[PDB]
Amino acid sequence: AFKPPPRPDFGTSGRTIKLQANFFEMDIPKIDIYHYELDIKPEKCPRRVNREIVEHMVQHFKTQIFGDRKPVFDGRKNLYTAMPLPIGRDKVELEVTLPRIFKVSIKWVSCVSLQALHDALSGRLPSVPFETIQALDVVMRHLPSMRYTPVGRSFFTASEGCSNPLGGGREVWFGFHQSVRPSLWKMMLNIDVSATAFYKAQPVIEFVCEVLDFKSIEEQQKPLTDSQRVKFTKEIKGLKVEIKYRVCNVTRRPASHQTFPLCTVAQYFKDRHKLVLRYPHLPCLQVGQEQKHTYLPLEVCNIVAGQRCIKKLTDNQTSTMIRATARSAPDRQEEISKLMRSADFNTDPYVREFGIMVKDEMTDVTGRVLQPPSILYGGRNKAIATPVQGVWDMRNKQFHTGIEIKVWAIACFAPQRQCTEVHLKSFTEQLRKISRDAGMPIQGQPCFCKYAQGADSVEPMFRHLKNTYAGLQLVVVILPGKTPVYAEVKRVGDTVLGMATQCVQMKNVQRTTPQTLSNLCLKINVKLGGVNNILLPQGRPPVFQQPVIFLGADVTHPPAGDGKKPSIAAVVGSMDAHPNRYCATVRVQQHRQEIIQDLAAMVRELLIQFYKSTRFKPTRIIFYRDGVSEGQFQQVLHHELLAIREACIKLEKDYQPGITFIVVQKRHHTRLFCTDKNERVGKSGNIPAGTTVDTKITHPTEFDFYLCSHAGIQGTSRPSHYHVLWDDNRFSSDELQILTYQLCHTYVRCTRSVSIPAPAYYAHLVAFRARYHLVDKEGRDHQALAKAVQVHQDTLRTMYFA
RNA sequence: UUCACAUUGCCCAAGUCU
RNA sequence: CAAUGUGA
Ligand SMILES: [Mg+2]
Ligand SMILES: [Mg+2]
Ligand SMILES: [Mg+2]
Repeated sequence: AFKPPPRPDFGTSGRTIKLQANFFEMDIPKIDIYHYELDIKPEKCPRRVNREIVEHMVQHFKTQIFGDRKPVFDGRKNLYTAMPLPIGRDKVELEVTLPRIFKVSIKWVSCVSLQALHDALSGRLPSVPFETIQALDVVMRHLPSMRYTPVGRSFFTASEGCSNPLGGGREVWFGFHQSVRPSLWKMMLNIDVSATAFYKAQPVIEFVCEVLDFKSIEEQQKPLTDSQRVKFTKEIKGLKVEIKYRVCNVTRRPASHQTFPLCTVAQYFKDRHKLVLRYPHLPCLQVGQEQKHTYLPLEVCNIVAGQRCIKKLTDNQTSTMIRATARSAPDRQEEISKLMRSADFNTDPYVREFGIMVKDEMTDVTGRVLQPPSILYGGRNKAIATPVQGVWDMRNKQFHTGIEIKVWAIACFAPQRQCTEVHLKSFTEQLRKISRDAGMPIQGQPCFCKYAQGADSVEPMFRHLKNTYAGLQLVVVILPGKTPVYAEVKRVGDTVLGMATQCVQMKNVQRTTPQTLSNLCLKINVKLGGVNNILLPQGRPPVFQQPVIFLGADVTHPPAGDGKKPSIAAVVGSMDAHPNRYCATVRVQQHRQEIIQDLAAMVRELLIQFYKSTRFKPTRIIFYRDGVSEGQFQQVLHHELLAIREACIKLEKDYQPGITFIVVQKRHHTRLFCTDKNERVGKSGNIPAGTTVDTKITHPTEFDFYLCSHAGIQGTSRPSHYHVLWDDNRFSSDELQILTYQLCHTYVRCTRSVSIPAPAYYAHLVAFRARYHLVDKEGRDHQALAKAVQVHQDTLRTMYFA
């Protein structure tokens, strides 16, 4: 299956709230615009170089062509004009000299009708013509692509009149995201602010000082320590410098000592260029070809402007970045608004050429604030908790189903001197108190409590515990902060022996709080098979009247700059009618592949376990799929919808449950703000939990909505977006929106509505745990990685990822 | 490794020419 | 999840 279903209706549930979105309405003319194909030889040039080439070409060849007209260009092969050029489908070949000569061919390809775009935005046309949207994108990006430094769909520039140094030769550049989007109303310009790290365009000498912590360079006047030379080398290698060259290495010898087949560097610069070095003690930059011999003294070189820093920031740099860029929701809103008035898109000569107007104020949108579900607890009292502003508490409440803990052990890997037996005893007493209150009685002292040190001690201790203590339910593992012992505990517990473990940092043992201990109990109960709470059964949407399984799926990709690590696919599935308990599946797969390769096998496993747990076969499968961008919807849907079907088909016998396939995107560039100040919640001033938007700024024909399910603590809340790619079950907007919100209240690790539904959230936890199982380990290769993430038989059916 | 929220890191995007 | 903040 392929085509996403149309929006069935609009939601009606919940009180209204006035909102503003960072979407700016566009007025687009109803005219044909003209699309030309460009070919530039040689063709290996950076996109920015191509834009320059075309810019000169446009100025140079005006009299024959382009005379009044201002073309826009995508930096590759696509040029657009507001009026036609004098051409046929007949190519015209031009020569361009750039202060290098280029051969450029211009060939007519098509007319883009903006009239058709209007119709498609309206009801009239069934589909949105991508190519037309792409053309508008090229118009809006034309000038900023050359005026600023493009990064993704954003643009960055050095800030005028201020500096935000990060140290280490790095600094903060502020910028904005920009994208053109169709909507139920008009075309929209989506604008958000952002910031990212760039290298300071400074003398290399200054760069050296920042990297090596020299106040000034004169200290010392010796050549560098190899370690100093190595550290500097790590930082500058790959960066571009100008006198433009990319640095490929730093010499071991100083410019004075360093020679090449042609004498010394220093002497060459004395002789040929009549320059004498201030600092001939320092090494040279080797630039250009690694196997060649071009060397530049540090003193003659500048880091060239506008190079983004790709490397991870240090902890101090990160701290500085956070402080420089953190903003409340109202402050974020004002910054976007100020940016829009300053950007003045309507005096952009290219936007102007195409007769486009952009509104300078945020679009007004009405939201609805859904009512939260009630949360049912257990014990005698069977207390009901009522969320308010996205939060509830467990005070005077007991777990729906609490586990009695009879046999448990403590392993303390923190040093006895810092985490004493008194600490452990007091922590134990306080934990037992909180746990009894929660209906998860820890009915005695641990059966075993020992200090250990180092990763080598984990496996023999755990094997001893498993072999010795019949009925052992839990090992509480105390850690001295960040340590490789954690990953070893999870390797052994989750994958080697299949034993429940709960780690706790030493600092939270030495000094306990009731809220931390309570939260800890949330995880312990779940890990041991308990049910913390359930949605009030009678408050659930009607989908629950028949057996239904809820799946959450995510792929997590390796960090920036990584070239060989696998991506990790995780799928979880509900295992009861509440829905509360989940089981997990996980796979390693191709580097940076978003499509879940082995999804059919994963879903089959989950369906089998669902039937084993409930003795029902689902009549419906609700699949929440995290993190797929719009440009991947069709490709992902095609493989993954078919994989779900395949799993069903292979199980049985005309078993064809209805599938609802929903993409959840937490990371996108849509922000919503309270119009009225009295609606702003808390210090951060965000929209309230439950705020739902399915009008105005959403898709013109398809079934999508924003739901900000969580209370915003800090900064500006990201309202999660939900796009229904497939729906056999024919949900109404209301039912699916309410279902989705209720699922955000079923996440076991906290008494709060979280920002995405529990199944999607668990899928993330599963993928992250697999990554932990793979630390320093990432056909024969694939099998090794696959073995590493496979949990023990006894762990298979548990919520070990909690 | 108590937990959520937020920033970055993740598919698409972006980027790579003496 | 890691780094860094804001909170419970
Ligand atoms: Mg993902
Ligand atoms: Mg790409
Ligand atoms: Mg953190």
